[PDB]
Amino acid sequence: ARSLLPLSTSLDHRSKEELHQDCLVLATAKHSSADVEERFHLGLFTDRATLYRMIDIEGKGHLENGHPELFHQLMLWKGDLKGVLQTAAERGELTDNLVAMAPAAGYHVWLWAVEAFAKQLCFQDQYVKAASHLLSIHKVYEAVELLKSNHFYREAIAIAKARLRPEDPVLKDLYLSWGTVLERDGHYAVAAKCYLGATCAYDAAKVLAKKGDAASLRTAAELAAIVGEDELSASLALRCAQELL
Amino acid sequence: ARSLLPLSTSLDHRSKEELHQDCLVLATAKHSSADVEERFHLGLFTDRATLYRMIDIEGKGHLENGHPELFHQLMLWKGDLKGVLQTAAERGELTDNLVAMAPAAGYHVWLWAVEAFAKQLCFQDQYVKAASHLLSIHKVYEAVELLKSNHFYREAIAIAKARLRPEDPVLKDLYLSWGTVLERDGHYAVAAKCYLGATCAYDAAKVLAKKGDAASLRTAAELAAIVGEDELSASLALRCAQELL
Ligand SMILES: [K+]
Repeated sequence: ARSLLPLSTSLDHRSKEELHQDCLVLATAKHSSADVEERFHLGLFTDRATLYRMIDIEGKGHLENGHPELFHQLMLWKGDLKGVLQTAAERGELTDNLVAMAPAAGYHVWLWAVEAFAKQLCFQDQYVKAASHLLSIHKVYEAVELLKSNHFYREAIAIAKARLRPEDPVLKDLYLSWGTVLERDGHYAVAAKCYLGATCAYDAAKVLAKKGDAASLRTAAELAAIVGEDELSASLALRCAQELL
Repeated sequence: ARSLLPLSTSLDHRSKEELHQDCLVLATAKHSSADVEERFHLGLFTDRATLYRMIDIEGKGHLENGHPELFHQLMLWKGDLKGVLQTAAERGELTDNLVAMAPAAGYHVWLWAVEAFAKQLCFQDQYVKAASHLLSIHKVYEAVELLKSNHFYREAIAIAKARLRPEDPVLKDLYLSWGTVLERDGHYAVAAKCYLGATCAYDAAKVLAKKGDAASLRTAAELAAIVGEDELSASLALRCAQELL
């Protein structure tokens, strides 16, 4: 895998003349500074404050190399996990890997990181993944609403039907809202399945009939009969016959 | 962004003769068996049991196609993710995404998932990433020892120096261990840097003198002088003059 300390490693692989200079500077420093500042790679052998200087230089290098994930992975070593998550979020660089580490700072920090990751995924055109993350933090209704408002009706219903009681109004509204849109666009057969899902079978027969063809009228008539809307069934059946003349 | 329910989506986009049969089967099923079983795509519109059958089928399709991350989301939707985490650990198929969602099953399930994930990452020879996840559950000594025992001395030292007190014996052993290996391999100048890190300047001078050339003997003598080991410095400085004859 890729090294998290490439600049300092490269500095440590220089000529013996540079290594000899390093030993002297290092011996001087450990024996109770501009030399040390120049030779930042000595942070590995000096003190924590010079180590952190070295790490910050390597982190800057990872950003200038288009590798923000290594920057964040490296800053985790220094310990400010919340600070790492804050700047990762501000930069739109949250990842599953960083969210997976968020519970080290407490449940509350993970909650915030999951929600921030979900916002970021919406901006990255990954609504379904974002909804799944909202589910992980028990925000079932928010996940459903996110998918509904972005026209992922299929997935919203699946989640809603999996987690809510069958009679929950949110579930019924998903069926109706999807059916409505389908009807407007002319997908009458699919809209009818939707209204059936919402336990509005009368409207389901009607919408199938809006197509106007004989096949749709027949099935609409037979649908009404199954449900006990015999009067509607008779009228649709008569319309079916009229279309075949 | 692959769709999570492609098989049932395809079934829902067949000929409208097929969708008309869908409507009749669906109307019958909600107004209350073989058609119910055959047309599993109706699970989105029927009841939870049929929905779960449908989701299981879709997940099976994801696993065979090589998209287990889509199967993981479907299982989440089901709410058995916690069971699916146990199966992933047994098979060593955990992912960053699964750990990021694990706290949904409880804080200690995440703790267990991180430990299983780090164990898996070691088998996949991703030792530095494994150490990062051990840090996330505050197992610093374990992370440092893992890196050391797999010869990631540089990373081991950086993490230990960042998290442990300067006088922690673990940090000293790291320098001495790395220096020991470097010396055995003939990298005397690097080993001397490690011995300086462990506050063993006397041994640093000596090891740097093992190279034998005038430059190494010289810098070693100057190193002993900087530390106040002037007796050693004189000995090495005169060995340097003998070499320059
Ligand atoms: K909890």
